[PDB]
Amino acid sequence: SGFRKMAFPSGKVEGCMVQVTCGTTTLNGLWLDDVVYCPRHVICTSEDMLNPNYEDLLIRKSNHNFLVQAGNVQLRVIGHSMQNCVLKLKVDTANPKTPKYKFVRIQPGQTFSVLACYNGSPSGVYQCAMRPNFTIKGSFLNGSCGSVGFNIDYDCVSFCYMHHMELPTGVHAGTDLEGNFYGPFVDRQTAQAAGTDTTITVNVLAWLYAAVINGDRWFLNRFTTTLNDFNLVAMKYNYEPLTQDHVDILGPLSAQTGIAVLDMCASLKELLQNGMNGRTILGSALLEDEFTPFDVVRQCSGVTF
Amino acid sequence: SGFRKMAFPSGKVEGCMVQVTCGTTTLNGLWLDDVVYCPRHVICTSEDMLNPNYEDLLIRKSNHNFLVQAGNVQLRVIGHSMQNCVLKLKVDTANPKTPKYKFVRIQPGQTFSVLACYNGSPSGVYQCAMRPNFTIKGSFLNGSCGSVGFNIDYDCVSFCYMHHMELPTGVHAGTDLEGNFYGPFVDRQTAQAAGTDTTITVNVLAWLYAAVINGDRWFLNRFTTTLNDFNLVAMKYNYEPLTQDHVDILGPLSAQTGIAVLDMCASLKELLQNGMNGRTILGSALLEDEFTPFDVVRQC
Ligand SMILES: CC(C)Oc1ccc(N(C(=O)c2c[nH]cn2)[C@@H](C(=O)NCCc2cccc(F)c2)c2cccnc2)cc1
Ligand SMILES: [Cl-]
Ligand SMILES: [Cl-]
Repeated sequence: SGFRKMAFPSGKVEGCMVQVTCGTTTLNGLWLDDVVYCPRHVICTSEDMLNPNYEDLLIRKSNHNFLVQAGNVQLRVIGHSMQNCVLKLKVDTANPKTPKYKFVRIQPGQTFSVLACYNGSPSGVYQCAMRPNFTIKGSFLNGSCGSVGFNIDYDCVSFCYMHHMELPTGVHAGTDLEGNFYGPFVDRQTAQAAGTDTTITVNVLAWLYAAVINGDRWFLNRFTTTLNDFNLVAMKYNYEPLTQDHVDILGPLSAQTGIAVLDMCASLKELLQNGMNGRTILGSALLEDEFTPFDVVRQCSGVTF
Repeated sequence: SGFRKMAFPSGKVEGCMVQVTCGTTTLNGLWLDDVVYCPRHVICTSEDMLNPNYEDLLIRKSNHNFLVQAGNVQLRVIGHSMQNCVLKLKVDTANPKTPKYKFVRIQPGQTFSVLACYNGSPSGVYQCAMRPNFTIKGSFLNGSCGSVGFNIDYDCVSFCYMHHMELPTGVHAGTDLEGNFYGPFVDRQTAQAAGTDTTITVNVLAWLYAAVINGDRWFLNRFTTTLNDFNLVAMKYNYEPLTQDHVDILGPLSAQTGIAVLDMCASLKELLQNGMNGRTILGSALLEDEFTPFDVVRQC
């Protein structure tokens, strides 16, 4: 029993974190095979971050301008290229700790583990979700840039996020490992705002199933709803629309608990209109939306990596 | 900016997880140097469990009765001894991935990361606190026994918890790495109940300081309180007494934010009285108590 916000074991990713220094700027890099990936803004100065021409800033750099440190060992940079907003520093040594990996771009609602790093050194691991507004509500300080988001599927680390910046509201913006930003963000010091966020409905339902699996049934009721009437209620409370795909994904949890997906929607509908009434679900007074249906199954079945 | 429940990177602990099998029972072990530590209940039979005599059960075991597996490699057990409720299996190979480590016994309110494991294989990492009633509100399924709680301050892993069992209420009981159980619990299937749980007051105050450092001040008020009047109101909401030690520990956060501890104590009293009124503090509608003053400072 028990349900916690749980991250993947970060060991495979820790053995990839390196420190990248370019001038006075220090951030993190991800060393996979003979390449180090890091945010391209590492080459910006104070005047540059305001309106940077990265092609022009990069052309002025030599390989030796990039100090890459893996622990206490300086890695030799033998090449440098840019792919979208990520800088790829070709190094003389292939990382002997390179796990089986893939670069995957995730969709809003999907969760991943973040290995927060400072000066190429992992300091913490947390689980978070790609918000529908494409930001992550992370925990990052100065120097965390280059810290990565990942999942593990079997023996393979799927890298899905690289941290780049913090928006004025305290939320974070980043890219996939191919340098494409999630969301309508750009890598420059300019006025940028996160769009109004919405709740990840399929994830709330998955978390309600996790609460039932853990013995919390107070919120259940005899009622059901149509998928259409639920989306009409959900749109009112800034919830993401629930699709037939989401209903199908919740199938195994519905089968395990004996509560049809539309039966759990009527519970969620009642919780949105009436509230929790002083009660808690899994030790929370809010409807938690950062556990996917797969996260619930993984944690309630003990899949190992 | 931002404040999350944050676990330590589990890599140093992952390279220590091994599977320990004794008969039909399989659980996790912690391989440090040439020793594997695991719960001593691994030697219990189905007919035992209620009143096992571990000294008698262990004396009947040979080294080859303990199958220790590190990945796909069977480790050879060359010795076995018991220290309180932990079994120490001496092996013929020192773990090459042994980090700098220490065994530390923690006090209630202290937090740590748990690397949940099944069959010697890490499946997840989460943060949790040693509750005032000495249980942990973990996430553990069958075969999680032997999974450890740890902190990693400055490259050294301080091991503070080894999972032993789940109490009837769904909470968990375990020991330090010297086998001494936290709380009035025993490694027998006898009737055992966790004492009524209480909120870790110093941790709630530390989290209120974290919210102020992150720009959230709505809950603050013009009032202060005496330490005594605070504790009189706190005990009524099942909050742990706040000691002068706790007030001193909150000193650096009080200095950083400019809010005296007893001033923050008055915001807490008001919060307890009024609730949040539809508002949230650091994305939570409850008063969070699994962040210590030390966690707040490290994360901020
Ligand atoms: C007390 C000792 C002699 O017996 C134990 C027997 C089983 C376990 N458990 C194991 O899964 C396990 C043991 N070996 C491999 N796996 C689970 C447990 O705790 N069950 C309940 C046992 C109990 C039954 C009545 C009363 C009590 F006080 C305890 C478990 C479940 C969830 C999370 N963690 C663990 C632990 C100790
Ligand atoms: Cl047995
Ligand atoms: Cl009230």
